[PDB]
Amino acid sequence: KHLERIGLVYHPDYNLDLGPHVFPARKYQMVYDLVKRDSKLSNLYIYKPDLAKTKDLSLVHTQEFLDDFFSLNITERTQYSELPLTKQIVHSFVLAVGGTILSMELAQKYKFVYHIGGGFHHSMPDRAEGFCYLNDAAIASKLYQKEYPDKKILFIDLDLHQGNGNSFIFQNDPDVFTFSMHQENLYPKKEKSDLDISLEEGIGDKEYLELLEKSLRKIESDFKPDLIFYIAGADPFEGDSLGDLKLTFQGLRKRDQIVRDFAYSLNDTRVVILPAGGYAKDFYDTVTIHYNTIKIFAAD
Ligand SMILES: CCCCCC/C=C/CCCC(=O)O
Ligand SMILES: [K+]
Ligand SMILES: [Zn+2]
Repeated sequence: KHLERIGLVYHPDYNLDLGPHVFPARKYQMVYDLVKRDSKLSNLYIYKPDLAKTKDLSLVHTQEFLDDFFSLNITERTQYSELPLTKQIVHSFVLAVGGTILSMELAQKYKFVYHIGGGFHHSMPDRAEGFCYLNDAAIASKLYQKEYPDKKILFIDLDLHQGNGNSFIFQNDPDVFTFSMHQENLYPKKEKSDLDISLEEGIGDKEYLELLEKSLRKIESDFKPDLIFYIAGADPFEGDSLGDLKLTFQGLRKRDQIVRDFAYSLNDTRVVILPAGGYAKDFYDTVTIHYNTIKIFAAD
Protein backbone atom coordinates (compact mmCIF):
# COMPACT_ATOMS: atom_id res chain seq x y z
CA LYS A 1 0.00 0.00 0.00
CA HIS A 2 3.08 2.29 0.11
CA LEU A 3 3.39 2.07 -3.70
CA GLU A 4 3.14 5.17 -5.84
CA ARG A 5 2.03 4.87 -9.46
CA ILE A 6 4.98 6.13 -11.49
CA GLY A 7 8.42 7.70 -11.31
CA LEU A 8 10.89 8.74 -14.06
CA VAL A 9 14.64 8.28 -14.50
CA TYR A 10 16.75 10.55 -16.70
CA HIS A 11 20.17 12.06 -17.19
CA PRO A 12 20.81 14.93 -19.65
CA ASP A 13 24.23 13.42 -20.55
CA TYR A 14 22.42 10.56 -22.34
CA ASN A 15 21.92 12.93 -25.27
CA LEU A 16 24.45 12.87 -28.10
CA ASP A 17 24.57 14.42 -31.54
CA LEU A 18 25.40 11.44 -33.76
CA GLY A 19 25.35 13.58 -36.92
CA PRO A 20 24.06 11.60 -39.92
CA HIS A 21 23.55 8.32 -37.97
CA VAL A 22 20.01 6.88 -38.11
CA PHE A 23 19.60 6.74 -34.33
CA PRO A 24 17.96 9.87 -32.81
CA ALA A 25 20.29 10.12 -29.78
CA ARG A 26 18.79 13.48 -28.73
CA LYS A 27 15.28 11.98 -28.35
CA TYR A 28 15.74 11.72 -24.59
CA GLN A 29 15.97 15.42 -23.85
CA MET A 30 12.88 16.13 -25.89
CA VAL A 31 10.79 13.38 -24.26
CA TYR A 32 11.95 14.88 -20.95
CA ASP A 33 11.00 18.38 -22.16
CA LEU A 34 7.50 17.27 -23.20
CA VAL A 35 7.06 15.90 -19.71
CA LYS A 36 8.26 19.19 -18.16
CA ARG A 37 5.84 21.11 -20.40
CA ASP A 38 2.83 19.03 -19.36
CA SER A 39 1.00 20.31 -16.25
CA LYS A 40 -0.04 16.76 -15.21
CA LEU A 41 3.24 14.91 -15.83
CA SER A 42 5.57 17.73 -14.74
CA ASN A 43 4.44 16.69 -11.18
CA LEU A 44 6.11 13.25 -11.33
CA TYR A 45 9.40 12.76 -9.53
CA ILE A 46 12.54 12.47 -11.68
CA TYR A 47 15.59 10.56 -10.46
CA LYS A 48 19.12 11.03 -11.84
CA PRO A 49 21.61 8.14 -11.97
CA ASP A 50 25.35 8.03 -11.35
CA LEU A 51 27.71 6.02 -13.56
CA ALA A 52 27.21 2.27 -13.17
CA LYS A 53 30.01 0.53 -11.29
CA THR A 54 32.38 -1.56 -13.43
CA LYS A 55 31.93 -4.47 -11.01
CA ASP A 56 28.21 -4.38 -11.89
CA LEU A 57 28.99 -4.31 -15.65
CA SER A 58 30.99 -7.49 -15.04
CA LEU A 59 27.85 -9.35 -13.90
CA VAL A 60 27.04 -9.55 -17.63
CA HIS A 61 30.09 -8.51 -19.65
CA THR A 62 33.46 -10.17 -20.12
CA GLN A 63 36.58 -8.35 -18.95
CA GLU A 64 38.04 -8.53 -22.49
CA PHE A 65 34.98 -6.76 -23.77
CA LEU A 66 35.04 -4.12 -21.04
CA ASP A 67 38.77 -3.53 -21.71
CA ASP A 68 38.03 -2.83 -25.35
CA PHE A 69 34.94 -0.69 -24.58
CA PHE A 70 36.64 1.62 -22.05
CA SER A 71 39.87 1.97 -24.04
CA LEU A 72 37.91 2.86 -27.25
CA ASN A 73 39.60 -0.11 -28.93
CA ILE A 74 38.40 -1.31 -32.35
CA THR A 75 38.33 -5.13 -32.21
CA GLU A 76 35.87 -7.91 -32.95
CA ARG A 77 34.32 -7.07 -29.55
CA THR A 78 33.40 -3.53 -30.62
CA GLN A 79 33.41 -3.42 -34.42
CA TYR A 80 29.87 -4.83 -34.92
CA SER A 81 28.31 -1.98 -32.89
CA GLU A 82 27.18 0.11 -35.90
CA LEU A 83 28.04 3.13 -33.70
CA PRO A 84 31.11 5.26 -33.14
CA LEU A 85 33.13 4.41 -30.03
CA THR A 86 34.14 7.69 -28.39
CA LYS A 87 34.52 8.85 -24.78
CA GLN A 88 31.08 10.55 -25.02
CA ILE A 89 29.46 7.30 -26.12
CA VAL A 90 31.17 5.39 -23.29
CA HIS A 91 30.00 8.00 -20.80
CA SER A 92 26.38 8.00 -22.09
CA PHE A 93 26.17 4.16 -21.99
CA VAL A 94 27.65 3.79 -18.51
CA LEU A 95 25.25 6.50 -17.18
CA ALA A 96 22.30 4.81 -18.83
CA VAL A 97 23.17 1.41 -17.30
CA GLY A 98 23.26 3.31 -13.98
CA GLY A 99 19.82 4.65 -14.92
CA THR A 100 18.31 1.23 -15.61
CA ILE A 101 19.77 -0.14 -12.33
CA LEU A 102 18.26 2.91 -10.55
CA SER A 103 14.92 2.27 -12.24
CA MET A 104 14.95 -1.31 -10.97
CA GLU A 105 15.74 -0.08 -7.44
CA LEU A 106 12.92 2.47 -7.68
CA ALA A 107 10.47 -0.40 -8.47
CA GLN A 108 10.56 -1.06 -4.69
CA LYS A 109 8.45 2.11 -4.28
CA TYR A 110 6.75 2.70 -7.65
CA LYS A 111 4.46 0.33 -9.53
CA PHE A 112 5.99 1.72 -12.77
CA VAL A 113 9.32 3.41 -13.46
CA TYR A 114 9.77 4.89 -16.97
CA HIS A 115 13.46 5.32 -17.77
CA ILE A 116 13.95 8.06 -20.42
CA GLY A 117 17.05 6.17 -21.60
CA GLY A 118 18.29 2.62 -22.14
CA GLY A 119 16.68 -0.55 -23.47
CA PHE A 120 19.95 -1.88 -24.94
CA HIS A 121 18.49 -5.19 -25.88
CA HIS A 122 21.04 -6.28 -28.53
CA SER A 123 24.10 -5.98 -26.31
CA MET A 124 25.97 -9.30 -25.75
CA PRO A 125 28.34 -10.35 -22.95
CA ASP A 126 31.42 -10.40 -25.20
CA ARG A 127 30.43 -8.09 -28.06
CA ALA A 128 28.57 -4.90 -28.92
CA GLU A 129 25.98 -4.96 -31.71
CA GLY A 130 22.81 -3.22 -32.83
CA PHE A 131 23.85 0.20 -31.53
CA CYS A 132 24.27 -1.36 -28.07
CA TYR A 133 27.53 -1.40 -26.06
CA LEU A 134 26.28 -2.51 -22.60
CA ASN A 135 23.19 -4.43 -21.55
CA ASP A 136 21.37 -2.25 -19.08
CA ALA A 137 18.35 -4.46 -18.42
CA ALA A 138 20.49 -7.61 -18.18
CA ILE A 139 22.81 -5.95 -15.63
CA ALA A 140 19.85 -4.64 -13.61
CA SER A 141 18.31 -8.14 -13.74
CA LYS A 142 21.45 -9.77 -12.30
CA LEU A 143 21.42 -7.23 -9.44
CA TYR A 144 17.71 -7.81 -8.76
CA GLN A 145 18.35 -11.56 -8.70
CA LYS A 146 21.07 -11.12 -6.03
CA GLU A 147 18.61 -9.06 -3.96
CA TYR A 148 15.66 -11.42 -4.39
CA PRO A 149 16.85 -14.97 -5.24
CA ASP A 150 13.30 -16.37 -5.34
CA LYS A 151 11.74 -13.70 -7.56
CA LYS A 152 11.03 -13.88 -11.31
CA ILE A 153 11.74 -11.41 -14.15
CA LEU A 154 9.78 -11.11 -17.45
CA PHE A 155 11.07 -9.15 -20.45
CA ILE A 156 8.24 -7.89 -22.59
CA ASP A 157 10.08 -6.71 -25.69
CA LEU A 158 7.84 -4.81 -28.11
CA ASP A 159 10.51 -2.85 -29.90
CA LEU A 160 10.50 -3.68 -33.63
CA HIS A 161 13.69 -5.73 -33.32
CA GLN A 162 14.25 -8.98 -31.40
CA GLY A 163 15.89 -8.54 -27.99
CA ASN A 164 18.62 -11.06 -28.97
CA GLY A 165 21.10 -9.95 -26.26
CA ASN A 166 18.52 -10.65 -23.56
CA SER A 167 17.38 -13.93 -25.16
CA PHE A 168 21.00 -15.09 -25.27
CA ILE A 169 22.03 -13.98 -21.74
CA PHE A 170 18.97 -15.61 -20.14
CA GLN A 171 18.57 -18.72 -22.27
CA ASN A 172 19.55 -21.08 -19.38
CA ASP A 173 17.98 -19.11 -16.56
CA PRO A 174 14.64 -20.49 -15.36
CA ASP A 175 13.89 -17.34 -13.27
CA VAL A 176 13.92 -15.03 -16.30
CA PHE A 177 11.44 -15.22 -19.21
CA THR A 178 12.12 -13.49 -22.52
CA PHE A 179 9.22 -12.48 -24.73
CA SER A 180 9.60 -10.62 -28.01
CA MET A 181 7.34 -9.51 -30.85
CA HIS A 182 9.47 -8.30 -33.73
CA GLN A 183 9.71 -7.94 -37.49
CA GLU A 184 11.29 -11.26 -38.56
CA ASN A 185 13.21 -10.05 -41.68
CA LEU A 186 15.33 -7.40 -39.90
CA TYR A 187 18.45 -7.36 -37.78
CA PRO A 188 19.35 -9.22 -35.56
CA LYS A 189 20.48 -12.80 -35.97
CA LYS A 190 17.66 -14.49 -34.09
CA GLU A 191 18.15 -16.11 -30.72
CA LYS A 192 15.61 -18.37 -29.09
CA SER A 193 13.55 -16.27 -26.69
CA ASP A 194 11.20 -18.06 -24.35
CA LEU A 195 8.45 -16.73 -26.62
CA ASP A 196 9.14 -15.17 -30.05
CA ILE A 197 6.42 -13.80 -32.22
CA SER A 198 7.75 -13.26 -35.78
CA LEU A 199 5.96 -10.41 -37.48
CA GLU A 200 5.46 -9.77 -41.17
CA GLU A 201 5.81 -6.40 -42.86
CA GLY A 202 2.59 -4.42 -42.90
CA ILE A 203 0.99 -5.77 -39.69
CA GLY A 204 -1.66 -3.33 -38.37
CA ASP A 205 -3.08 -2.42 -34.96
CA LYS A 206 -5.82 -5.04 -34.75
CA GLU A 207 -3.68 -8.09 -35.56
CA TYR A 208 -0.68 -6.90 -33.53
CA LEU A 209 -2.77 -6.27 -30.40
CA GLU A 210 -4.56 -9.61 -30.81
CA LEU A 211 -1.21 -11.39 -30.91
CA LEU A 212 0.01 -9.43 -27.91
CA GLU A 213 -3.04 -10.32 -25.74
CA LYS A 214 -2.81 -13.98 -26.72
CA SER A 215 0.94 -13.96 -25.97
CA LEU A 216 0.54 -12.45 -22.51
CA ARG A 217 -1.90 -15.28 -21.64
CA LYS A 218 0.64 -17.82 -22.90
CA ILE A 219 3.38 -16.28 -20.78
CA GLU A 220 1.36 -16.21 -17.59
CA SER A 221 0.33 -19.86 -18.22
CA ASP A 222 4.02 -20.73 -17.75
CA PHE A 223 5.52 -17.88 -15.72
CA LYS A 224 4.50 -15.45 -12.97
CA PRO A 225 6.75 -12.39 -12.92
CA ASP A 226 7.68 -10.18 -9.97
CA LEU A 227 9.55 -7.65 -12.09
CA ILE A 228 8.88 -6.82 -15.73
CA PHE A 229 11.22 -5.00 -18.10
CA TYR A 230 8.94 -3.53 -20.73
CA ILE A 231 10.98 -2.61 -23.83
CA ALA A 232 8.54 -0.13 -25.29
CA GLY A 233 10.22 0.71 -28.60
CA ALA A 234 8.77 3.31 -30.94
CA ASP A 235 10.00 1.56 -34.07
CA PRO A 236 6.82 -0.54 -34.87
CA PHE A 237 5.29 2.84 -35.85
CA GLU A 238 3.88 3.12 -39.38
CA GLY A 239 6.17 6.09 -40.02
CA ASP A 240 9.37 4.32 -39.02
CA SER A 241 12.35 4.66 -41.36
CA LEU A 242 13.82 1.24 -40.37
CA GLY A 243 10.72 -0.85 -39.69
CA ASP A 244 7.94 -1.95 -42.03
CA LEU A 245 5.28 -2.57 -39.33
CA LYS A 246 2.23 -0.32 -39.50
CA LEU A 247 1.16 0.52 -35.92
CA THR A 248 -0.58 3.87 -35.52
CA PHE A 249 -0.09 6.30 -32.62
CA GLN A 250 -3.34 4.88 -31.17
CA GLY A 251 -2.13 1.30 -31.72
CA LEU A 252 1.10 2.03 -29.85
CA ARG A 253 -0.95 3.60 -27.03
CA LYS A 254 -3.23 0.55 -26.89
CA ARG A 255 -0.13 -1.68 -26.87
CA ASP A 256 1.26 0.22 -23.86
CA GLN A 257 -2.15 0.11 -22.15
CA ILE A 258 -2.37 -3.67 -22.64
CA VAL A 259 1.03 -4.12 -20.91
CA ARG A 260 0.10 -1.63 -18.18
CA ASP A 261 -3.14 -3.50 -17.48
CA PHE A 262 -1.41 -6.89 -17.50
CA ALA A 263 0.88 -5.54 -14.73
CA TYR A 264 -2.04 -4.07 -12.78
CA SER A 265 -3.69 -7.51 -12.90
CA LEU A 266 -0.60 -8.99 -11.18
CA ASN A 267 -0.54 -7.43 -7.69
CA ASP A 268 3.08 -8.01 -6.64
CA THR A 269 4.47 -7.03 -10.08
CA ARG A 270 6.44 -3.89 -10.86
CA VAL A 271 7.48 -2.59 -14.30
CA VAL A 272 10.63 -0.82 -15.52
CA ILE A 273 9.81 0.71 -18.91
CA LEU A 274 12.69 1.32 -21.39
CA PRO A 275 12.36 3.16 -24.74
CA ALA A 276 14.96 1.19 -26.85
CA GLY A 277 14.52 2.20 -30.56
CA GLY A 278 12.40 4.46 -32.81
CA TYR A 279 13.35 5.88 -36.21
CA ALA A 280 10.27 7.79 -37.34
CA LYS A 281 10.82 9.82 -40.52
CA ASP A 282 9.76 12.77 -38.40
CA PHE A 283 12.03 12.84 -35.28
CA TYR A 284 9.16 14.49 -33.44
CA ASP A 285 6.96 11.38 -33.88
CA THR A 286 9.55 9.19 -32.12
CA VAL A 287 9.63 11.66 -29.22
CA THR A 288 5.81 11.79 -29.18
CA ILE A 289 5.48 8.01 -29.04
CA HIS A 290 7.70 7.73 -25.94
CA TYR A 291 5.88 10.61 -24.29
CA ASN A 292 2.60 8.74 -24.98
CA THR A 293 3.95 5.65 -23.16
CA ILE A 294 4.65 7.74 -20.07
CA LYS A 295 1.18 9.29 -20.24
CA ILE A 296 -0.45 5.81 -20.52
CA PHE A 297 1.39 4.41 -17.48
CA ALA A 298 0.66 7.62 -15.55
CA ALA A 299 -3.12 7.57 -16.35
CA ASP A 300 -5.89 7.43 -13.71
C1 LIG B 1 22.61 7.63 -26.51
C2 LIG B 1 23.60 7.45 -27.63
C3 LIG B 1 23.77 6.00 -27.99
C4 LIG B 1 22.72 5.33 -28.84
C5 LIG B 1 21.73 4.51 -28.05
C6 LIG B 1 21.27 3.25 -28.76
C7 LIG B 1 20.16 2.53 -28.09
C8 LIG B 1 19.72 1.34 -28.88
C9 LIG B 1 18.63 0.72 -28.57
C10 LIG B 1 17.92 -0.35 -29.33
C11 LIG B 1 17.89 -0.33 -30.87
C12 LIG B 1 16.60 -0.84 -31.50
O1 LIG B 1 16.07 -1.88 -31.06
O2 LIG B 1 16.13 -0.24 -32.48
K1 LIG C 1 10.98 -7.04 -29.84
ZN1 LIG D 1 14.42 -1.46 -32.40
